[PDB]
Amino acid sequence: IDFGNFYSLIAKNHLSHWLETLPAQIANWQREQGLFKQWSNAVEFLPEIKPYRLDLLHSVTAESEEPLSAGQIKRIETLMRNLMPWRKGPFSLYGVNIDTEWRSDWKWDRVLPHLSDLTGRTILDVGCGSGYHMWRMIGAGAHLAVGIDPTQLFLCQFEAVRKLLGNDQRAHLLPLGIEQLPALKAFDTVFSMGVLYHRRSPLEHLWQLKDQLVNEGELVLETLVIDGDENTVLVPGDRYAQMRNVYFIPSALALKNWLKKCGFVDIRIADVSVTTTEEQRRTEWMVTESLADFLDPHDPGKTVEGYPAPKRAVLIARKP
Repeated sequence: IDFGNFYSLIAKNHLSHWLETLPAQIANWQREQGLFKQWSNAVEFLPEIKPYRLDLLHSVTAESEEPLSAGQIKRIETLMRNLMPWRKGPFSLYGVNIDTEWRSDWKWDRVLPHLSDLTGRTILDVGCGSGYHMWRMIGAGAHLAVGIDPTQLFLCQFEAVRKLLGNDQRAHLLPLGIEQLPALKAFDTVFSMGVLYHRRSPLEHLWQLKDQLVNEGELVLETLVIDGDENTVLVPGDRYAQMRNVYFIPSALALKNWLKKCGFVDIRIADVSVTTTEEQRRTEWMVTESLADFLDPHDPGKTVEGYPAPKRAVLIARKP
């Protein structure tokens, strides 16, 4: 797409120095990135609608004054469905209700009471997927939410939702991997949910997260864990819950220790929860394999491979 809106936005704020690296990286990505033509076309064929009623606080919902025609709704439906799989959500957009694989609204509600007041903050969502959580952040009072995700489809999905939200400029998605960033040190709060178990180097992931935070900034870390003490860390084989390159699944206490090791303070384990099939499952918007498929049919306490079932922790830390 044209990131000139975003470059122009940070040129006049505390992220201006990101222009020293960002535009060159996007320029490289725009070259390298067949299915994208089909996904990006789906976004362009979508209508430009300005929400008459918008709710970013209790969900991500958009309404028109008078309902849309059954034909324009069908257009949105079949266009949005071209961007499957839809994993993080849900979105309610002019009656089109995108029920995503994840009930990310649950995880948001559970995480929120533990967060520092988002009001006025500038935030980085690492591996943001669809960008669902960023819209919630705007609703909770965040000034600016930036997500990064190198998956091409998530960019189209977020821009799709953006243009259905009236080209809202308060959230953005940049097709970068967290590796590619310098030490920006400019975000009040960094979220890293669903990313750590995918990193070859877990400590360097945590340092790289710290490098994006202002002093006394907040880190919200969410990832897969197992049960155990400080010394308990699983590294799975070829597949874990059918995922191909999973590296480190520590216990939450292990993770707590890791955050301390990397220079974080006031580290709180804010929640540990088994992932259930009510939170993650197949929908009309995500139809391929999901959690129930990943579990041992005769023991939901285990994956299909033998490992303990998906369990997710939420840690919160402060950068001194």
